[PDB]
Amino acid sequence: PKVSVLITVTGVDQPGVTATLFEVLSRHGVELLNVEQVVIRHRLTLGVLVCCPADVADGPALRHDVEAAIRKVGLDVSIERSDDVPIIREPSTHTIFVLGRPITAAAFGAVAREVAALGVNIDLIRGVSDYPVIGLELRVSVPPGADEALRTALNRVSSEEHVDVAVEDYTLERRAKRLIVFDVDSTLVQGEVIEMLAAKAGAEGQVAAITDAAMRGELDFAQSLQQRVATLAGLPATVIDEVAGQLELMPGARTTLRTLRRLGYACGVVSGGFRRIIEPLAEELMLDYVAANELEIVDGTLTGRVVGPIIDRAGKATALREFAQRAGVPMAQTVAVGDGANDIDMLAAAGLGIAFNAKPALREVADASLSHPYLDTVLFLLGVTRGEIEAADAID
Amino acid sequence: PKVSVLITVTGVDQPGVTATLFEVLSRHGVELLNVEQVVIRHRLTLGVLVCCPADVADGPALRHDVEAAIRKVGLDVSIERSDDVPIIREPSTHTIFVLGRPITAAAFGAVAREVAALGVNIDLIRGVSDYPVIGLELRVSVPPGADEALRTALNRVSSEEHVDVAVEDYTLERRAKRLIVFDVDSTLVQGEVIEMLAAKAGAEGQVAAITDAAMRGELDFAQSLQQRVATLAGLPATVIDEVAGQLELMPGARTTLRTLRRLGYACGVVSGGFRRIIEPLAEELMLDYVAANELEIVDGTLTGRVVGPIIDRAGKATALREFAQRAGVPMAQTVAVGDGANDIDMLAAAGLGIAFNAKPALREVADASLSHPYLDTVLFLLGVTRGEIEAADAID
Ligand SMILES: c1ccc(-c2cnc[nH]2)cc1
Ligand SMILES: c1ccc(-c2cnc[nH]2)cc1
Ligand SMILES: c1ccc(-c2cnc[nH]2)cc1
Ligand SMILES: c1ccc(-c2cnc[nH]2)cc1
Ligand SMILES: [Cl-]
Ligand SMILES: [Cl-]
Ligand SMILES: [Mg+2]
Ligand SMILES: [Mg+2]
Repeated sequence: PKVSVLITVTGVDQPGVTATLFEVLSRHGVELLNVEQVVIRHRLTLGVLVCCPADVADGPALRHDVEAAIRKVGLDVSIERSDDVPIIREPSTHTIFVLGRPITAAAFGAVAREVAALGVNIDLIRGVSDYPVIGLELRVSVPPGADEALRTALNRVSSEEHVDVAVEDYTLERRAKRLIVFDVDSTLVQGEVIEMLAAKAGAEGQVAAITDAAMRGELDFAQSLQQRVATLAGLPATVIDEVAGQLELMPGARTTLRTLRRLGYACGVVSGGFRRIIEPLAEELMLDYVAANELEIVDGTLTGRVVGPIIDRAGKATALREFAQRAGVPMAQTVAVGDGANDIDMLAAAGLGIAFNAKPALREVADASLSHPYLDTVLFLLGVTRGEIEAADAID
Repeated sequence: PKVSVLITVTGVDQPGVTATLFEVLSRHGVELLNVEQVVIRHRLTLGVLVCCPADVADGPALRHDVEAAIRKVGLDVSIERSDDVPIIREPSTHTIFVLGRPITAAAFGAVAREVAALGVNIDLIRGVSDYPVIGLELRVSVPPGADEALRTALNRVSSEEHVDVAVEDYTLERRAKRLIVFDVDSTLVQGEVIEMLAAKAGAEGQVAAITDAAMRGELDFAQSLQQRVATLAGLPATVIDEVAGQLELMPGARTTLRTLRRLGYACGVVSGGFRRIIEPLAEELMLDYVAANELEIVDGTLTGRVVGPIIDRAGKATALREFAQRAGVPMAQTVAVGDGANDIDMLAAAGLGIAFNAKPALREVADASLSHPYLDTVLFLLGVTRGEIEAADAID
């Protein structure tokens, strides 16, 4: 172990190259400092930093043994005294997810040039999904203080090209996420429950219009919920179970929750909706925490009011904190997914706030935006790949 | 998107290749199915599966545009209608850690040939540490039912070549480990506390001899603890604090625990030793769970007995289970690290049982064995790299 030598083997993948190389090196006094190898589309690259006696490195036996063995079977090898080279690359600082249906070449090219223009190095690119959407990951090394610019640059690329682009800190701490909360309406569940209750009153049109104004930040949430629930005054309480049994999970929601249990996440829901509807489901979904509002009932009939206190925008953040404290999870390790301005405060306080098919008020504040109608695209933003989900699911 | 074409770019890394390629492809009707890229020791490989109109794929414009752009600046590119190729590789089944000081070429070559002989494909090799030991990772794809043979083959390589070799399941579930327990004596802490107590009685020689016989499985643990603690009959109870203040953490133990808190592990200790000594420390180390034995004291003096019930070999497993149930962690997601036959049952029940500088009885039963005097080599077996630990620590 006097001097360091770098051996690099490239060419068309073949059986036995890795084994052949280290057997040859063992006829010389070689100890390993670092080995990197990958095969991409049958192209092999094998990089080996070793140290050996200055005697062997300075003489032609090591080189002739390596070169003859590698060249004989079809590949190429270079050999060079390094001494100055890094031993082992540093970790990426950040990771970038690109989700599209499709992802065009132009979309990806724009990301790559956006990245380059900021002096960001691409350390790795891989696929993470081929269904329900194409998903691609770039691990990168961002110059210090450039990552605000990078998110800004990539959000434009995202809108201009019709791909989701999420930039996420790739450090040990920030990526040990352990706790996720979903908004219910238009996030975990298709549609808006309060609209399904109002349909029982022939008020769906009015309620839906107030809901869209509320979910765009156009109306104060508390006022908007009182106006909407009022249209329910007089309906019998039986209507709750009825709507409860009508609900449909967002597509990919079961996969999302099941996969997140495999990873040991605490899972909960924070809703402006109604505990009597969400609890039946949270229990069916084996959740750990429910926060919701409560409908007032008199003589088995809805009064058109809710029983305070009301979970408003600020209250959803407050439930997240409460959930994180009870679970023993620092807030930087929490995930919130929602769709409306109702969720702005909850996404800001979460470690990672995901806007799922969201109104512009939310998209503008989220750490990340998803634009396709599959809730399991959340799994890709949490470092999970399609193939891994299918492996786990197939093993049962 | 009628047909699938595979573009593969290889050569010496340069600025702009990724960006150049996708800009060229955007002048044709190209959508992305999969992108893999890495640079190893300045050798770039970029593999791109796309789909485009059968018109563009069948004509020479796409090829001449790609070939001219890539060749102009120094690299090579191939282009081929695929249609039959996989879109996105499957995940590895297992991962192999090779720790050595040093790792010789012969050691690594033996691993590579052992792997090959069982029909195991190496999907990736990377470095995970350059200090305190050289650490290398191979992600592999093991034929179903071959992994018992693989562990067997690699354990021989390990002893024959003086490297630790750990084979670990690389599935989503089994690698979301969330809970670790350490044995104390000769694991988290240097030396054997009961030997430090006996030194106060001039009994160290006898106690140490009984301890080594007990830690090799030669003696029943319960009998061996009674004989040893008896030599303490008559010492004043003050001797506990004294030894407490003398203790030295295993080297790298602070890094191990700190890094494991960053990842959100529940951390505890299970010891045959004495709660009055371990508690002062567990609290100093911010642990979540302590299990230990209790020294009997009369009139401020040790009687030479322990206050049952005694944590024996079976009792350490029982505390692990108890700890896992209280924390909400399935046993397949738990980690136990120990050194003596005292820990055999605890390592068997844990998801991953690590033998740290252990007696042969333990090594023979552990999922993994570490042979170097740094407890932070545990972090490498849990998927953490040296560079990541240093990044996190530098960020404070
Ligand atoms: C050094 C500089 C740039 C790159 C690179 C980034 N994207 C493709 N190659 C890789 C290493
Ligand atoms: C804002 C908009 C809709 C809702 C809701 C719909 N169903 C239950 N709550 C709650 C707040
Ligand atoms: C297919 C077959 C073998 C390999 C390989 C394993 N180790 C080095 N190359 C890679 C792909
Ligand atoms: C077996 C051997 C030693 C010990 C021990 C040493 N110090 C505290 N307990 C416990 C069991
Ligand atoms: Cl309710
Ligand atoms: Cl005690
Ligand atoms: Mg909603
Ligand atoms: Mg011990």
